[PDB]
Amino acid sequence: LNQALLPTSTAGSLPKPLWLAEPETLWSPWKLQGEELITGKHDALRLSLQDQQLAGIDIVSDGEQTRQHFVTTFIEHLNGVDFSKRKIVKIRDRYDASVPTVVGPVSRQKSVFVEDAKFLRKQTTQPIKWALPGPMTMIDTLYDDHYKSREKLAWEFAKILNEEAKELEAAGVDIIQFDEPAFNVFFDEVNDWGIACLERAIEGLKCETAVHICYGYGIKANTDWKKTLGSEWRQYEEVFPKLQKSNIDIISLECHNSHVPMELLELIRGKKVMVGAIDVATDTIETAEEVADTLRKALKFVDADKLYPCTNCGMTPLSHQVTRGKLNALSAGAEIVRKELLALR
Ligand code: MET
Ligand SMILES: [Zn+2]
Repeated sequence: LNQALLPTSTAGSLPKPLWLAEPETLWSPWKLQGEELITGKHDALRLSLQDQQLAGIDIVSDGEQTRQHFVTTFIEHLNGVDFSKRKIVKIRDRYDASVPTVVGPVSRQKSVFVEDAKFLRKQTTQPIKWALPGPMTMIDTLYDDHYKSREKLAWEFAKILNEEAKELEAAGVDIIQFDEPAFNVFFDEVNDWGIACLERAIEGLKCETAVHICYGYGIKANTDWKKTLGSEWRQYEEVFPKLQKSNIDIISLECHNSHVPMELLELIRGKKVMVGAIDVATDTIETAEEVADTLRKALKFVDADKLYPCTNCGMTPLSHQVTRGKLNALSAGAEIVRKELLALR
């Protein structure tokens, strides 16, 4: 039996084993190749699942253990993409990254994560949440040397995502999450076509869908950026009204230690809300009570049966020890509030 009230989850990614990849980095090269890597990825999935279960996470992910990066791995499996043709581009309208190049017409040929999801589905009866990159974030994490159009390419990616997502649903995934950190930047594009591309990505799915929009991984570039954002981070106000009208079921957001006004959650009243109650941009471990405090504040704007305690973003850049402490705090804080709501203490 699954957790009916305040079920916990994370944004998706968790640290990989030392023998599989370099610690505490983004885009780590794989330390195994060939059949050893095939086995290692699945063993890492099993170990990550166990870590999530031990920490009391109710809705589990792959720990993103089988991918190098939450955006570029998916892109690299597509036709029309040159994996080893790298360019430095400014991503998120702000900072530089080494990204793959679109060299021709894009298409999905073989499935990407479906065999992984079938494998994970056999390991547990708990709900499974699998993240894919959203169409906008995809076009913002590559160099387009063919379409020469963010919108045209994003449309093609929406179609491809829909194919992958539908097959992940067939594999038994319960929640398909689309990672759209780009939505906290490109407001005009979100309004003109980003929502439409997200709708195309989710068309015909019967499982629950989520969109994740945050202020990024725990890296210096982002913590520096946060220091410039002022007293109120109101980026969500630009996109929440349209997300409210969309067919997305769950909105995953950053909240803990942020300056996002909590009353912005009223704009999505009726949606399920994955409320980030863990700051993945500090190594300081939250107390259970600090997590509980964020969840209590969120209950002013979200019905208890729609509140999904979560992390502000993924944890692949953190150490295993920090991650363990944070996930334990998340589950412990959720339980504090769950017990209050049920008059158990
Ligand atoms: C910068 S958005 C990253 C989201 C991704 N699903 C993760 O958990 O890492
Ligand atoms: Zn994020």
